[PDB]
Amino acid sequence: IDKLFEILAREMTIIKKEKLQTEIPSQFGLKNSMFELLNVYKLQEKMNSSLAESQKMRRQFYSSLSYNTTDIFNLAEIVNKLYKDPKAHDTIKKISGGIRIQQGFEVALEDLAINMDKLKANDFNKNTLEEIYNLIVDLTLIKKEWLSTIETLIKSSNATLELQYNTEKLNDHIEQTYKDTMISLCLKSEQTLLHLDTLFK
Repeated sequence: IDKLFEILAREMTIIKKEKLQTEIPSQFGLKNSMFELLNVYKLQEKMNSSLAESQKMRRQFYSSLSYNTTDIFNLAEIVNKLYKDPKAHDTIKKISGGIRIQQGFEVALEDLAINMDKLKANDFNKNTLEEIYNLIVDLTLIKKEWLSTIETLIKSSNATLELQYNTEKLNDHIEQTYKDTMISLCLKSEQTLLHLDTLFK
C-alpha cells in the first residue's frame, strides 16, 4: 500500500511538470497532420482547434511521450511523411492511441487518489487491493512500453536513406514491425481500466 503512495506521488508530480510546459504554436510538426486528420467529438471540431477539449487532447499525446520534444518532433517528421499517402493514414490513427492510453492513466490515477482513502481501510479485501495495484502498475507499464515503442520506431524509421524517403515502404515497415504492438497496447489500456473501474465500485 505504500508502493501505491510512492506511485501516486511519483507519476502525479511528473504530470504537474508536464502540464506547465507550453505548446509551441506549430504543434510540433503535427498541426496539419495528425491533428487535422483526427476529429474530437462530444460537438465536433478538428484536434488542432482552439476548442478546449482538444488542447487537453494534444497534451495527452505529448505526455504519452513524456513531453520529450525531440521524440515528438522526430515522430512528426515521420507522421508528416505518412500523411501524404492515404494508404498509410491508418498507421497514423494507430500512432495516436498514445492519447487514449494516457487519458486512462490520468483517469485511473485521478480515481486512485480519490478512492485511495477507501482501500486504506484495514477492512478492505487484501486479495483485491492486490488486483488493483496490479492493474495500476500494468497501466504505468503500458505507458512505458508505449514510449519505448515510439522511440524504437523513430530509430528504425530513419535507419536508411530509403526509409527516410519512400513512404510506401516506411509505412510497410511500421505496419510490419509495430502496428500490432500499438493496437494491443491500446487495448490492454482499455481493458485494464474497465476492469479497474469495476473494482473501484
